Amino acid sequence: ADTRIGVTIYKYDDNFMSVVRKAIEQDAKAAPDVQLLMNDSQNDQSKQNDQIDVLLAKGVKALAINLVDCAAAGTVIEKARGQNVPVVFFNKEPSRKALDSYDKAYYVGTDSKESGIIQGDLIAKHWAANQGWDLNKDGQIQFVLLKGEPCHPDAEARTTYVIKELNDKGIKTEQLQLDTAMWDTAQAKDKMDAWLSGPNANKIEVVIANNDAMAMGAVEALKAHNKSSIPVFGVDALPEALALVKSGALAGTVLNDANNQAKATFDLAKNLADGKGAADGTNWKIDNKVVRVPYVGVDKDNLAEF
Ligand SMILES: OC[C@H]1O[C@@H](O)[C@H](O)[C@@H](O)[C@@H]1O
Ligand SMILES: [Ca+2]
Repeated sequence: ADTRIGVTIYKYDDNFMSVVRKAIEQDAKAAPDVQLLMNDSQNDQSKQNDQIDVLLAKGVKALAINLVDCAAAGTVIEKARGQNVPVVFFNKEPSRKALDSYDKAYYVGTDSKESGIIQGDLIAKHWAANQGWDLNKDGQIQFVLLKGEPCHPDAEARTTYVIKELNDKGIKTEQLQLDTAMWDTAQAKDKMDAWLSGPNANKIEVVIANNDAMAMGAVEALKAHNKSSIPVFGVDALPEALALVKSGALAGTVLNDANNQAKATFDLAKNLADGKGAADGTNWKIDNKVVRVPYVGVDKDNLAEF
């Protein structure tokens, strides 16, 4: 009797997707006529592909798919199409072409560039309020940047737009180091430690991370080098990160609204499973099959709101 919805999470121990997956499990458990079949793809698209085959064998009436491979939507769509099963992609955004190739494909996520713009504005505000951060007193921000996984739309947009926004405001920037840490805390700690062991160590004025997990790794490397005075900025507003905004270990972040992305994903998947319009009975705004949930800047000054 219960409507089965298959869900794949690209990697369960991704800090942000852990918040999302626990929220969507809660949403489903609050709803009686639904059974969620949850899968950890263990950061391997081949594993996810096999999981989708199994979910289809089990007759799920909708799929909610958080891709491993940024470009794998077409592969997933062709599996789903064979059984007329709708697919709500979430958090890793397929191409416009992929979404348009299947009348039952949808996406729930964010306007990726917005998070870069907000982060840049946040840095600009704090830079202006903390001119002691300009260690070499040249009027430019000497920064290092910890990038997410290449090709992930959030990594690409946050990396491009944080710097564009600063520069557009009239703040010149100098990139001292930039590398991916693949969204991961331990990789970011190791990378930041390398940078703090290299010739630019002393010159680094601001650490910019594409997410909070990498920001937290940087914070722990700075602590080990007795350089916690160097500001670090993140994205996601993870609970662990907000505690660092409060303690002063993290200068700022940006809410990536996991609870509403989870709810929208669930709501659309359940409507589609039921053969209804994707947004029926909800306030979600679907624009060409996409729901985007706003980001919100967070620092000590507005922390009491969160
Ligand atoms: O796809 C996973 C990534 O999604 C991004 O939107 C989040 O900001 C990251 O923390 C996360 O690692
Ligand atoms: Ca400077």
